[PDB]
Amino acid sequence: MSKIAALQFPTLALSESRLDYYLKASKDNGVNLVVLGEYVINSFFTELLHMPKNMIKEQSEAKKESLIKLAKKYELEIIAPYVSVEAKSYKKLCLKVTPNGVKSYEQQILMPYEHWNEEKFFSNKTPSELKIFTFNYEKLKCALLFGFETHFDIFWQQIMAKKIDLVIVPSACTFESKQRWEELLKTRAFLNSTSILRVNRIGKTKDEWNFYGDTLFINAFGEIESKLGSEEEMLIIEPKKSDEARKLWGFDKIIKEFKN
Amino acid sequence: MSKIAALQFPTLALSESRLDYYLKASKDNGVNLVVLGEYVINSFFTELLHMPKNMIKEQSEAKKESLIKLAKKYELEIIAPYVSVEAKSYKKLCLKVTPNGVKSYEQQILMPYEHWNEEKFFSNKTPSELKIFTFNYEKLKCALLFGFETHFDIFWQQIMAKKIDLVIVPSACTFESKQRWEELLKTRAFLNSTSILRVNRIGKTKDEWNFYGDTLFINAFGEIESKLGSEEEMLIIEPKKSDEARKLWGFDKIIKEF
Repeated sequence: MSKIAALQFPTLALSESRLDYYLKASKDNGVNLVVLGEYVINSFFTELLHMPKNMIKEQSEAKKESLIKLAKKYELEIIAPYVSVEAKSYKKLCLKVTPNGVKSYEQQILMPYEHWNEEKFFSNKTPSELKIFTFNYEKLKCALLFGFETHFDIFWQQIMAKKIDLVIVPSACTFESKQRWEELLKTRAFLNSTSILRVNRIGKTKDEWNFYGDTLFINAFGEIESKLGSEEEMLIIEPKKSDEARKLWGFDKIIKEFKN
Repeated sequence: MSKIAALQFPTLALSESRLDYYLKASKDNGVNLVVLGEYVINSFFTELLHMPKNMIKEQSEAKKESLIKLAKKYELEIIAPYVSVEAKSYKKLCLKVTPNGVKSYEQQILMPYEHWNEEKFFSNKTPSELKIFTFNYEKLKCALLFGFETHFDIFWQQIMAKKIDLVIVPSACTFESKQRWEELLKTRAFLNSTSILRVNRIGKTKDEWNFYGDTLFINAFGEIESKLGSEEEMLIIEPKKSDEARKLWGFDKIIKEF
């Protein structure tokens, strides 16, 4: 049975001891894939602004080293948003650390808002065409989407066309958006008949921005199966194939016949 | 200012002064566009299956005449889902009755589910490509969508591209979907930076299907501004232009680059 673990974390300690325990707990429970929230390996975006470039590089390189070692140690995959420091430029990626190597997903759409300007801070390549990041985990068809990227219908049309079973959404969400995020993710899952795993971070920032966590699992019917609180927690999910729920409303069968 | 009225009604009877009275109250308040829900002019869909064509034709033609006369009397526009009885078939349209004539919108995507098989009952034209029905109401850019059609991303992409200010959704929604409909419409208004007016019907059917009404107005930020109850009511809204909300989140500017 294919199980996935989501870790609700604040910014990770430099000592791997606490992360080591959760990976062992996942493996003991039969989990072979672990997901981390945004800005869990690194400090939060606004805290990165008041940090020296070398300190961010040291933070990323040290914890990437722990993830690569721990993936080999427990023979599992780890999904983790990572801030890549090349020279003086920064890239926002999502790492897929595995025992045999590291694959990365470069975020295609970043937040441009002045108070949270990821577009100006990061130097991510903007592709000519948007393409969803997809991978197969055992018998499941999965896709990787960042929290901000879930706001665009163009990504979801690809998820429906590729008949994705589970969409993994690492994010960093603030408590004053709790209801809107629930309504958005439940609607995306119901409309496109796919399960959504949304892993959030916890913690308060220098501007007293509250990260409530609320890591949740939504099934292909648009219903919430699992939920987490505001504390440090681990969520294990048994995701199912979306074939059965797809049949119920048949949105794909209707949409496939048109030529738009 | 540009105001719109939504009337929450059950299936209206043959001799009814309710449309006459509500239109006068709307016009007095400065409303020049009134919206009706699905199956308000007609009997509910499951009731229509056990009705003779002449009986349904009698129902539709009488209300079409009343709307044409009432539109000229009060010099305003009426939006109403209408069951058109043709020579060999029935068609599900949305009428936009005006003082100067009658325009109609033929539903492009119909429900095919066994218990509510509108696709089987109606003979609506199936277009090769979906196109949103758009009209200009005073200074607002408006779109007309049926309740079921709001489930499809293709429509909203067109609504976003045309920088629509208000999307009008006449619908027939039942109480076991109240939460899902709110989550869906609030998400659509937020994501596409458009105000949404969803007008529902009220009443219980022969199968004990409860129509809760709950006609609501959602702004371009994805917030519920106005709402109605389960009884017959009128909702007057003053829609604002979505330029401010579009600039705030900039979903259009980001997608337009691709």
